Amino acid sequence: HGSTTFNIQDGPDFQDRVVNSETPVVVDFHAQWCGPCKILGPRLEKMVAKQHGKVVMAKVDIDDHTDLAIEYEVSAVPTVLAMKNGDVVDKFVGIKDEDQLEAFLKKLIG
Amino acid sequence: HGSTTFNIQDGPDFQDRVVNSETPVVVDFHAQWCGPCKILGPRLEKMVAKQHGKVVMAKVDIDDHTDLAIEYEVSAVPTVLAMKNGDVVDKFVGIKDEDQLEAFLKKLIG
Repeated sequence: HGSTTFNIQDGPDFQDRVVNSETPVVVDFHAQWCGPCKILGPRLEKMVAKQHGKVVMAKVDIDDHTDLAIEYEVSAVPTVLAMKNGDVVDKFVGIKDEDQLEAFLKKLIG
Repeated sequence: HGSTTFNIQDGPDFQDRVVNSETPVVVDFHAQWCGPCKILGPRLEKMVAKQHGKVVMAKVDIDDHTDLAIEYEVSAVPTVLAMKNGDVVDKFVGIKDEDQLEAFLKKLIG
């Protein structure tokens, strides 16, 4: 559990690493068929990594974990949710650039 | 099978019932998390049924067919591809009303 960026493995994993997270979390719902996801994912991953634990990034492949997509009412990908204390606190859909992501993260982190 | 409307189960089933179809095929990419698909899928499936074999409908659960969404560059649902002798000949994304679907089918069937 050393990495601030990680693939969600299953329901349990989500509940532990995300719902029960002591730090703010960005949840990236993505799939291999989603082109914009292929740019956004790594861009967000890099920016989260640089925060060294002030925020974590939980990646959820909606093919592998379609239940989590249903639960969180995903309607397209990429969808990124900001979560804190188990609640959804912010959300965007689609690609964002580095400036936009940086703003998103600072708002979440404080 | 006897039905003009069906679920694609796997890769071979797509080769047999779509790529090797002797009739024109409408291929409906949907997902369990997609609200609009709940409207479109049934609407289209009924209209297809009514043609009693002049066209067939291959339903593709995107999340069970990453491969096919990759191949046909499906990045959202619903997406519907019209296909004939192995190739894409028309496409739409999102819901369509009955008039629209009629036109789409007439254009494909002739």
